[PDB]
Amino acid sequence: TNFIRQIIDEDLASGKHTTVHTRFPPEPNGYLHIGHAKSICLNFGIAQDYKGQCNLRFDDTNPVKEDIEYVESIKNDVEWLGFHWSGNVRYSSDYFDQLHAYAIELINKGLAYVDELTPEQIREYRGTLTQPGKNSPYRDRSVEENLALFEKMRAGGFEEGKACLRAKIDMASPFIVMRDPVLYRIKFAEHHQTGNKWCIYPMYDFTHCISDALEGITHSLCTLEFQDNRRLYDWVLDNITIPVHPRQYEFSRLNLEYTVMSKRKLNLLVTDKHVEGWDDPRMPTISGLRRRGYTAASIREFCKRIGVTKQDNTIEMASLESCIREDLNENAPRAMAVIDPVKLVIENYQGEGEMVTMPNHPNKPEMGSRQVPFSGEIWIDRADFREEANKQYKRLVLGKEVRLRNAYVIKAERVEKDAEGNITTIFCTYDADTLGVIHWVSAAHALPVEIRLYDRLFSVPNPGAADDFLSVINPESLVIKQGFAEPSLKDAVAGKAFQFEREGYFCLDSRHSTAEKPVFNRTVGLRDT
RNA sequence: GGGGUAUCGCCAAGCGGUAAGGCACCGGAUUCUGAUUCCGGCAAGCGAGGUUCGAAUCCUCGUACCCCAGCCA
Ligand SMILES: NC(=O)CC[C@H](N)C(=O)NS(=O)(=O)OC[C@H]1O[C@@H](n2cnc3c(N)ncnc32)[C@H](O)[C@@H]1O
Repeated sequence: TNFIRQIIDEDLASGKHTTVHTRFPPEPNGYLHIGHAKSICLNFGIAQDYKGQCNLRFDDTNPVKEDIEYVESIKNDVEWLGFHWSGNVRYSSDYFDQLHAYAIELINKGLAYVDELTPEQIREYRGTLTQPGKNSPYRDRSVEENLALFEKMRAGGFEEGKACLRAKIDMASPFIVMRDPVLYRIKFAEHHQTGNKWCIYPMYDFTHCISDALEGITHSLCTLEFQDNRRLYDWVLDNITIPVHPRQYEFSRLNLEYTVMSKRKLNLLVTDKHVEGWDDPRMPTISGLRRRGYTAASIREFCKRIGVTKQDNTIEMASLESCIREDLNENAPRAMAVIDPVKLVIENYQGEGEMVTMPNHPNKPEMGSRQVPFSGEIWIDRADFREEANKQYKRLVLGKEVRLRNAYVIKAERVEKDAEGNITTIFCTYDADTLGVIHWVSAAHALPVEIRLYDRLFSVPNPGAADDFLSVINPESLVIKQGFAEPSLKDAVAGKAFQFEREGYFCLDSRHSTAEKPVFNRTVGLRDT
């Protein structure tokens, strides 16, 4: 429950509404991100929980900012998250003729006029946060003139910026949005849905309430920046001949630490090429989170966990991570991979290897077991061998043994180095029937793999607030390693994620991995303390 | 000027009745993943008054922060 669901209850009880009808209206000017997922779970979850409906509407009022690429993706991510919208997908542009007819009703009613103040002029006349605005000299034209002037605008008779339709409200309002807001402006730009049938486009404030009203939205849910705009939303509906009046409720938008959640900044990372694309695994987009290895289910739990309030907030990465870990910890099958490999030779082992039975999920036998090859020339992670160590360092020491994962207890008794004194091979001896701990990979049956270790995109908790957010990008957000995975991973499918024991949850990077060079994405590492 | 928000490190309940839950964090028990699971601990309600038997929940005075001067959304 949240303040909005409590409002909905009250409405239902009082009898103000018998059903609920919400909507998610993203402008198609970028890809969806985790914040949108908060708005999606909210609007679609509420709908289904109350057995109501929720529309997907593309608020496409600004042609020069949108693209058909984005609409195809948005539907995609909405469905991927697990939600279904009511009826066909809606577009604000589906109401372009209705909006126009309404502008004419306002004009006829005397509440709108065609203003000819330049774009700089309008701002000069607008007033300030503490100084009232002033009426334009064109404010008092006749209904007849406004009707003709507006049509002139519609027919392409005016150059861009040369005219616009404004609402005749109150230029001294303490609410800046009520100081004769613009309803329509001239843009000779082709629209992704209506082509070039229109040269004048409606503004958000005029478009949003009418679309909602027409669709029968019972609760228009949006973020806090639109708190001031509500006054205009109610004005527009109070002043046109329309049968319903959806009510608006605002909540705080999600902010996630170490990341930027704004289409404009996410666009820049994409445009300047500082990430592979909108779907780069380090991106906070739904597609990036997906490519990274997140489950639509873990994102929904995330939204369920963070809540819906009016308090501004900034969630920590730890919280999101807890969600995906909680999912993959139970569902992911274990496997063996080595990110940094140092050769280890068990001179005590004779033969060309053998096979060892390995569990697919330690704490869950039902997931089955697999047969993995063992031998005397394996691979281990460098961090596992230390010539020296305290009572706590549990791995391999140059005068001690350790349990090779799902296999034998071995004991390092020598080592060998190269020029820089870097070790190249560790010589050990194994025990007969020996079946800390360490994962491994037999060098003979080792699938060469490209591992991708991701990290926070930015090096500061609040990159948005930085002077130039791009200069604070983390140079280690991605660190590509060549390692070795046990041969079973040979059949990894870009879709499932396995747990690389003692390392993290990886998923076949569904973007670069060829049949020859598999590329794996590290979704999230394990909790390490 | 106006609109909003002020609870534990981060979120977030409680809506006059005597402070939930999650994440983080500090311990302990398990464990062939220093993981998991597992129990145990953890603070708190902007200041100042004011009504009340009693408020985090009501009221006033402040204070702090956030949003609004796109022919963006
Ligand atoms: N009255 C409204 O809802 C305004 C819709 C407007 N077209 C819009 O803001 N376009 S948008 O594409 O930028 O966003 C669409 C909706 O996504 C949600 N949203 C966007 N960013 C969000 C964030 N960081 N946290 C939570 N919710 C967020 C809002 O409901 C937004 O309206």
